[PDB]
Amino acid sequence: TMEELARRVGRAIERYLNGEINEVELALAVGHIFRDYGLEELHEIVDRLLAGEISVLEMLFRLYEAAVKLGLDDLKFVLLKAIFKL
Amino acid sequence: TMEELARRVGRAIERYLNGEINEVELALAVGHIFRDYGLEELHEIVDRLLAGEISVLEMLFRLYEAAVKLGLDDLKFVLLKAIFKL
Amino acid sequence: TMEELARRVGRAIERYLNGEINEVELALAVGHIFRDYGLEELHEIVDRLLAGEISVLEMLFRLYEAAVKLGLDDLKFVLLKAIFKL
Ligand SMILES: [Zn+2]
Ligand SMILES: [Zn+2]
Ligand SMILES: [Zn+2]
Repeated sequence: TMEELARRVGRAIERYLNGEINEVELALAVGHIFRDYGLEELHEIVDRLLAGEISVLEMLFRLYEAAVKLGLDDLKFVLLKAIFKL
Repeated sequence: TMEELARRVGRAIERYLNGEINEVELALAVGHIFRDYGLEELHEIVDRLLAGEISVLEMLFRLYEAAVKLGLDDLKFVLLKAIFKL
Repeated sequence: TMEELARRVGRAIERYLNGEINEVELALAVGHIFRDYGLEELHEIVDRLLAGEISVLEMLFRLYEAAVKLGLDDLKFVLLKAIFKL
């Protein structure tokens, strides 16, 4: 469900923010999570992060905009809390 | 082939045990290997490891239980040896 | 487009050579890039790197041969520069 998606993305971002995983690990993990649920635009945003064209804050902003366009309410709160933590 | 799958999974786990790769790298690599061979339940178990809901030992235990119902004998030996190393 | 593919592969190899990512991260990233563009032989070569049967130089060599067979010209230049940087 979309609750487990939000929980997993929030957990991955939490491990990134505590220093347990680095930027490439975060990119790979979050892109895999997004691909496993069928959301490809978010996967493209994480692909842009993985390449290096954007940073974590930019990726979070574009992910929040895409979630707004997709109506993923549980993921919007996770992304906003992550944005304010950075 | 199933022997090559067992060889690659064993090599990845041996890399993790020595200290060459960490938990996230091992999760991503083993999930990729399992997805490349069409074993989806094993992929879900490695996904739970990547999320953070289980550890390496628990993942090995559930992987062995799932490989028992699949008839992957070489993978069973690989997982048993990896379990006893831990 | 094949220009974006070559750009991303060159960028990933450049991060590897600068030392900001390691061998497993490079393998995962380059395999993901190759799979996202529908090139499977390149993906198999990167998979062989991921397991540990070949190193980065050998992978770059076989990737160059595969790109010669596929007629991808920008990838050839990227791989040649990466080979000579090693
Ligand atoms: Zn991708
Ligand atoms: Zn998965
Ligand atoms: Zn693969």
